[PDB]
Parts: sequence; C-alpha cells; structure tokens
Amino acid sequence: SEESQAFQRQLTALIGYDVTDVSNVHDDELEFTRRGLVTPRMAEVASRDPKLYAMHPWVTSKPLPEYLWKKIANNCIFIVIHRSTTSQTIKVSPDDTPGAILQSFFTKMQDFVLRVCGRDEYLVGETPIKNFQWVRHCLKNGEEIHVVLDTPPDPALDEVRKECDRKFRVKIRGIDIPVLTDLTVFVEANIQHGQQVLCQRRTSPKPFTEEVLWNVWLEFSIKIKDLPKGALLNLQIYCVRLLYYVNLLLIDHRFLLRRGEYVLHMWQISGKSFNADKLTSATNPDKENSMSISILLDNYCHPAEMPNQLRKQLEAIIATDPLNPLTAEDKELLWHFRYESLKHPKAYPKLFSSVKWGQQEIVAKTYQLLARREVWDQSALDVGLTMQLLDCNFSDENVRAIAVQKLESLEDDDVLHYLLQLVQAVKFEPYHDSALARFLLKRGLRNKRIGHFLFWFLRSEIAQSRHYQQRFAVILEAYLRGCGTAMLHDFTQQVQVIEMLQKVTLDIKSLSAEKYDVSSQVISQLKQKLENLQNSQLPESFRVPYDPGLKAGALAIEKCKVMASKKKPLWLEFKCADPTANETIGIIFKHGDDLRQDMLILQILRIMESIWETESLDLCLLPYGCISTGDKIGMIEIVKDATTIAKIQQSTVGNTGAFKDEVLNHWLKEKSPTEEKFQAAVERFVYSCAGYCVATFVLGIGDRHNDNIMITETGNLFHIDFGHILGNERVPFVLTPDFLFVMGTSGKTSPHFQKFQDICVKAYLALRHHTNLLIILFSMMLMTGMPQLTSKEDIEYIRDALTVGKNEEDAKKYFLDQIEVCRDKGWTVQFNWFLHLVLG
Ligand SMILES: COc1ccc(Nc2cc(-c3cnc(N)nc3)nc(N3CCOCC3)n2)cc1OC
Repeated sequence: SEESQAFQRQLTALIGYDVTDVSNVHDDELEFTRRGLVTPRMAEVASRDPKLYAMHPWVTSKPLPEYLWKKIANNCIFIVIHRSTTSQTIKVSPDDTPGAILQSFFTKMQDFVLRVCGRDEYLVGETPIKNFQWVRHCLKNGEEIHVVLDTPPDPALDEVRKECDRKFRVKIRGIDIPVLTDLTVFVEANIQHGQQVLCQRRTSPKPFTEEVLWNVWLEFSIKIKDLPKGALLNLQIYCVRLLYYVNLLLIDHRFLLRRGEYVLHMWQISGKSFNADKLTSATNPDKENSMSISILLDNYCHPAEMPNQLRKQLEAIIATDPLNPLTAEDKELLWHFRYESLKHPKAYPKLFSSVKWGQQEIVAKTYQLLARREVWDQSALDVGLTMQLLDCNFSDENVRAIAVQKLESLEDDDVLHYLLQLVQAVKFEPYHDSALARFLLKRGLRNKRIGHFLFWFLRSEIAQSRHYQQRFAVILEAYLRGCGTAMLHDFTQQVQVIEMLQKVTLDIKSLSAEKYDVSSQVISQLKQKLENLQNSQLPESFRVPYDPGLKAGALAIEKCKVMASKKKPLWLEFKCADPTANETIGIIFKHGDDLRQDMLILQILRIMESIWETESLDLCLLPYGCISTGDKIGMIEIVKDATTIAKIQQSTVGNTGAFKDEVLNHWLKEKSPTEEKFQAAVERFVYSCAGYCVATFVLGIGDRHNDNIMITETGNLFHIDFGHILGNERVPFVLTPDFLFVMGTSGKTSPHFQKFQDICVKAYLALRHHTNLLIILFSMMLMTGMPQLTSKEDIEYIRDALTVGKNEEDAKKYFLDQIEVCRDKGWTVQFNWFLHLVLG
C-alpha cells in the first residue's frame, strides 16, 4: 500500500533503524517477532480506557509518608483554581475524588476537568487526591496546589492506524578475515545455557591467515535430546587471548533444531569478563571488516521429612546473598530437597541454578516442580527477587516467565522506577519475542508516561548498540504502532529537535579543540547557528524527553552559551510553551561522556529515595533528568540556581583551592534573603548532604572531585557526571570542613552534626534491609551498562559496603567509622583531586 510504506518509513526515522531490512539475518526470528507482537499490541489498545489514557493520570497506591502527614495538620488542603479570572481557593479533604470536587465547585458557581498549570497533568479517575504524585511533590516543596479548570483532551487524537538419541556435533569449515606476522589461531565451540557451559570443544591450532580451513567435525558429549531450549552455540576465535565471538541458537523460536549451512560474521573484543554483549544472537552488521566463520549443522530431529541438620544447612544457603557462589554440594542439596526449597521464594534463584539443564529428565522434573506454584504465586511481590531470575543466569523461558508474572502487579509508579533496568534486562532474553518484552509492550501502551520513557530507553540502545539494536527496534516498532497518532506526533517533533541540536553540539566541539576554552568566534557561531535553526526547522514547541510533563517553546538565544568544560557541552534555555506557567526550561547537550551510565546511576538514586520514603525518610536527593540520545551523546536537565562547590571556593579563595572552610556558610547566607530561609537552607543541606553521603558510598562513586558536587541557592546539594568515576588515598564519600562548618563543627560536635549522623545511620540502615535488590540492580548495571568489562571483583564492592551478614549494630558503627575517615583527612583528598586536575 502506497500510504502504508510511508507510514513504515515514518516508523524508521522515529526508531533510528530499519526493521524491514533482512540483510543482517540468517533466519526469520525477527520478522516472526514483529508479527508475534501484533496480537499483544492490538489487545492492549483495545483494553485501555480512551479517556484515562488520553489524560494519563499519574497516581500511587503507596501509603502517605509519616513525616508528610504531619504537614496535613488540620486535615485540610489549600488548592487554587484559575480560569481566565477566578483565583479562588477551595479547601478539600485528602480523600476526596477530583470529580466530587467538581460537584463541589459547581455548587460555588461535568464536561470540564482539572489540570495542572504550566504542565500537562490531569487529576482524573477515582482516586483520593492524596494519591496523585504531583500533589505530594508540591507538599514536599512547601508549595500550594494550582489547578486550571480545563476541557478534557479528545481521545480521537489517540486513535491508531488500521492494522534423536545421537550426540550433537557441528562441522567447522573455517574462518575468514578480509585483512590483518606468524601467529596462531583456533576456534572454540561452547554449548551455553544461562552463562553455564554444558560442553566444550576446540579445533587444532592452524597458522593464522586471511583464510583458515578446518572442515573438522567437532563432536560433543551432549545428546541432541539433552539440548535445552535457549541453548547457545558459542563460537570463539583464539589468538592465548580471545579475538572474536559469535552466537547461534541451537534451538530456534519454533522449537526446531537448527539445521544446514551458516556463515556468521563475528564481533571483535577489547583486551586489557561479564558483558551483556557477549550473549547476543545478532551477527555483526558490518561484513566488510569483520571476521566470519562457516559451519555446518545436520541433525535429524522432528521434536517426606527433612532431617533437622540438613534443614539448617540449606536455610543458611537460602539466607546467603545473591553474589554468594554455590558450591557443588550446595546445588545437590538444593535439588534433592527441591520440593522443600520450593516453599521459600527467596531461594528460587539459587534452586534453579542448581538445575542441570543439559539433561531432559532433569528439566522435565524442573517443570513438574514448577507445576506447584502455590508458595510462589501467593507470595508478596519482591522486585529484587523477581529481577534476580531475569538476569544472565537463566536462559529457561518458563523460569523467567514466573518472574514476569510477579511484575504484572507492580502497577504504574513502580514500573517507572524499574523501567530502565527492565529494558536492559531484555538483553538477557535468549529469544527476540519474550514474556518480559511483551510485558514492557503492554505497560507502555496502557500508560503514556511509561510509554514515553520506554520509547527513549529503547532508542538509546538502538542508536549506540549494534548488538541489540535489531531486537529493540522490533520492540519499539511494535509500541509505535499502538501508541496513537498524538504520541507519534510528539515523538516526531522531539526527535527533530534532538537531531538538530546534536549536530550543533558536535560542530561546536570540533572547534576550540581539547583545551584553550572558549573563543569569541565560538560564542558567535553558536549564537548564529541557533537563530538559523530557530528560523526554519526547529518545531515551535516540543515535549521535554526527560520530563514529558514539560512542553518547551521557542529557544532563548541570548541565554544560551558554550560551557567551560573541555568537552564543550551546550547550555540551552527554552521559554515555557504553556501560557499558564516565566522561568525558562534549562537543558544541557553534551558529547564525549557516556550518559547511559549517568542514566543508570540516576535511576538507582530515584530507587533509593523510594526505599527511604517507605521508611519515612526524605533525604532531598536531586536526581535530575538525563537521557542518552545516542553514542557518547545526550541531554541533561538544568537544576536552577545551582552552582558547583568548586566555584564557590574560587569565588572567595582563588584559582587553586586552599582550605577556607567558612566559605561554604558565607555563600549560603549571601544567597539567603532572610535568616529564616538560611536556617531552612542549613536544614535542606544537612539532609541532602546525608543523602548523597550514604547513596554514593554504596555505589562506590563516593569519592569525587570538588567540582562534581553542586548546591542550589536553597541549600540542596547534589552530585553530577557519574560517567568516568566508576572506571577510574580514597575517601568513603565527600565530607568536608566546609560542609561541617555549616553544621557547626570544626575538625568536635554540634547539634546539626549529631542530626547529620542520626540521619545517615537511619538512611544507611534502611538500605541494608533492601540489600539484595541493590546488589542485583548494581550487578545488572555493570553487565548491561558498563563498557569496561565487569568482573566478579567489581560487582563485589557493594557486598562489603552494605556489610552483608554483619550485625545491625556492627554495621551502625561501620558507617560512623567511615564518617570518621572523612575528618581524618579534611582537604587531603580534595586537595589531591585539585592537584590531579593539573597533573598527573
Ligand atoms: C555555576 O557554574 C557552573 C554550573 C554548572 C556547571 N556544569 C554542569 C555539568 C553537568 C554535567 C552533568 N553530567 C555529566 N555527565 N557531565 C556534566 N551538569 C550540570 N547541571 C546539571 C544539574 O543542574 C545543574 C547543572 N552542570 C559548570 C559551571 O561552571 C563552570
């Protein structure tokens, strides 16, 4: 269809990849998935309520924080309402439905609805107004709720376009590389299931040349019948170091044994190791420069009491952390007692790791074992436990499915919290179509906020990842067909803006080189280049990718500028597109840093906050919006009235930092109109400082330069630029005499310092109860998100930091000890960091 191809071509530009391209595939798996996702899509599009979907209400079922309910006081809430005239305030009960409030507003005066001024947000459906996330946000900021009486959006804008017992063996013919001194080479063939190697065979070393021919049958111990679904054939070339690797599913999406001739273009590695890239079933799209290996496959297949002491033995095995390796005896015990182990959900990840997947009999029993789901099905949802089963350790679709089952109950605000990690978890899936993928698809189509972030998280991987881009493109294309024409329009104009600006970002960086800072000609060029973009192409308005609630209008070209960083990032400001708002929308465009890392780190910060909320703790973290738009390129939210802690020192002392503890406090008063807001700043600081002290310490990002820490004029302090630190005289975290001086302590105790410690302890202990969740989120992040090869060692930093197994008291002191390490060297580390900046 003429108009059907233009619609597909439209999808291609939004996706950033062409899913109609079969050039890179040795089979139909991707295409089979594109069609497979057709059903679960149209099913969700038909399920969602048009009105609620159009207004995408953002709500939470979580209990109101214990500290905030105190703010409720009289049990009355002030809510302002304006249409063109009326400023009149109406007092409503916390449990009152927005609709019932209209009936109350119709009495003082329904086809009209309540919207939030300056943003696109709607209070709608039946939920208590206390359950609306945006409302809770105003309270925490000590802000009054301002709502505009408005007409509901037309749901018609959301309409979607009409739609053998023999042993296994493989013949290695040879390898070929287009181009390159007397070296040696051999191929390694592994049969892998969930990172576990079932059988291994290597060829005989042959002289390394542009072509090497073997034609040898590599025979394996494993029988064809014993091959578990999701099993990978891992082919690896060896120089004794690994050169290239490629993967082929021995059993396809159709449950068929893979058969016939295959020529696979492999991936090249980097020598100096857990990486999600090594798992990909995708062949290298570049056939020009990539090594290839030819193989042949021909196999014909059409298809009660537990002794007290041992109980104590596995219970301890169940109780150990996710990163605790299971010994041989560990697994045998778990398995023989599996029916007992099935009563403990927390033991599942370890139990299914005790399964021998290279045996059909065992796998079958494993299914008989899953046949009784009672304990698991009825158990309270545990994310850290659920996600544990979604990682690289499990290739079995049925095992992974039970995890996806639990996720079904997360609803909306929890999905957003874990959305990023879940999207990354797709890389662990053996097949393109999967329960997890279908889960993400459905949830994205059901909610616009979840769908918006789904879009960008997928585009991020599609752009900079040649390994998973094909699978993700297929998933994104699926979503784009069900999201409606309105969103398709929003994404379109968001993508245009992003492309125009990135071009400017890179063109600006190419000048001024690495150093020498900013030329007057570089300032001018940007000013001109922007007005040239504002002239024609740039959309009159666009939705802010990291905050879809925000609609950005025309640029402020006078407010824009190039930053002093050696990476010459852009500082951009847009006028608010919504007339019901003055304050501009700040955004930073940077190249040369990998913002996928920043992205992941920031998402964990938001997760730590949620944990602290249930514990009735508000640490005032400031997880600013960050979106990776491509390779070493992306956008960053600008927190208003915020400056670096380094600039505050230079504003007083001078070029190179020397002491001056008092400077910190001096700045806070200067930026405080009234001591009332100064004492409020000190309060905001002591909490925020505590938050980032505990959070950063756990993630191992605790030790940072003075220039990577910022503070708002209102006292809120927050870290930035998490990209390099994870790969690059340590200090547990940053705690400085200048920070202490604001608390009243000098290298000695103060009322605020005691407050500080009590906060840290309560915050640090509240995380340890979640220890497993943090461990798996952390390890996953390293595997999917860290280009630098993640090892068993790096992932184990968070085990020590969280003091696993240590007494809650023993841990309480352990953290109070880390604080003591800070005062021991006050400026020592920061002074070296300042010395490290020059060299070297
Ligand atoms: C007031 O002075 C400055 C204020 C900020 C910066 N630089 C950066 C640098 C970065 C940054 C963030 N992420 C990464 N990867 N690299 C850099 N982010 C910000 N902001 C984001 C949060 O809201 C505040 C702004 N600012 C530099 C300054 O002087 C050189």
